[PDB]
Amino acid sequence: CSPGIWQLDCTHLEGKVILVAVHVASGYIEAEVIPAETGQETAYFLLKLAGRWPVKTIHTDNGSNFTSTTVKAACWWAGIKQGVVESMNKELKKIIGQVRDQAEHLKTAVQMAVFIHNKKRKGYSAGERIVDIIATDIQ
Amino acid sequence: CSPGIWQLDCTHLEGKVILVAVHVASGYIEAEVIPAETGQETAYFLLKLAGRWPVKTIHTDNGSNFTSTTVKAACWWAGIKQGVVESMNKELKKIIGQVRDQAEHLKTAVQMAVFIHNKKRKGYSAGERIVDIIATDIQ
Ligand SMILES: Cc1nc2c(ccn2Cc2ccc(F)c(F)c2)c(-c2ccc3c(c2C)CCCO3)c1[C@H](OC(C)(C)C)C(=O)O
Ligand SMILES: Cc1nc2c(ccn2Cc2ccc(F)c(F)c2)c(-c2ccc3c(c2C)CCCO3)c1[C@H](OC(C)(C)C)C(=O)O
Repeated sequence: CSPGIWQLDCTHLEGKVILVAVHVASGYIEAEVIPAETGQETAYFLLKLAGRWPVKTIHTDNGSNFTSTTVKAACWWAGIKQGVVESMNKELKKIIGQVRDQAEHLKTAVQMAVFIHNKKRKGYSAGERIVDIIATDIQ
Repeated sequence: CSPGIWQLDCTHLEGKVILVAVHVASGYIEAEVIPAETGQETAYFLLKLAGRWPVKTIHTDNGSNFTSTTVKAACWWAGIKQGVVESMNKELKKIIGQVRDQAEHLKTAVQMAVFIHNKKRKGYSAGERIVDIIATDIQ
């Protein structure tokens, strides 16, 4: 849909938390392994994300994720308001499992899975589609 | 110059290390605050960066930064080889100083400075130029 929409959710693996951001229009992913599911971690992740892409609106499958004072502060400062996402998360979880034995740390496997996901042609890749969608929206 | 060239360097502030990546052709920046200047931190940062952008070659002002087994492993797996950068780092350091009192954590000020830097029109911004350069290179 719109090029400024991102969906953010956390998933749990090996007793750790993976924050996954999906650019809904392209299927492109950004992810980080965080110690715990806290408002401060979500707020910091949003500031990083908003500095890289033109983030207009955020969606989530857990609304209570965005109630903290810290998350509201990050969205205020950055000027952020509010099958694809389910499929992109499914694909990422599958890829982590496929590459997991190749690294010691879960965070390393997660970044290998993000790379594989973003570079896979579906014909363009999610990495190619996001830059095309954003560049076209500017011009 | 070429759209796949990035320059990576560390800078020191308040007893912490900031890893700064500059996309040479656009002036776009990605940065993270790391505990210490280690090969494992550089390797992990490179895996994240390479998953987001088409990273072909890496430059640095300190060649010894890339000698560790971990950095060479990240470049091998991701298929990475090897006034603008000086100006982009100068501007970032100036912006951190300007916004520093607005946040408790240096990492928060750093991400606010990256956002401000990438969104500032110079007429396009570094954030707009990187997506235009990469989208044009694909098509
Ligand atoms: C933790 C870690 N160590 C690594 C390496 C590579 C060498 N070493 C040293 C080493 C030496 C002897 C060993 F017996 C041993 F098991 C590992 C990667 C690493 C770095 C980059 C990378 C990959 C690996 C495995 C896999 C493909 C994608 O890119 C690691 C790695 O951790 C950091 C990325 C944090 C450095 C990991 O989680 O295994
Ligand atoms: C650590 C931190 N705490 C924050 C907040 C916001 C509210 N609080 C709670 C709070 C309550 C009462 C206070 F007296 C007090 F000082 C702070 C930001 C924060 C979050 C987002 C953000 C900004 C701030 C200050 C500045 C503009 C860009 O976006 C922080 C913040 O740390 C995290 C980003 C890790 C949450 C910080 O470093 O100050």
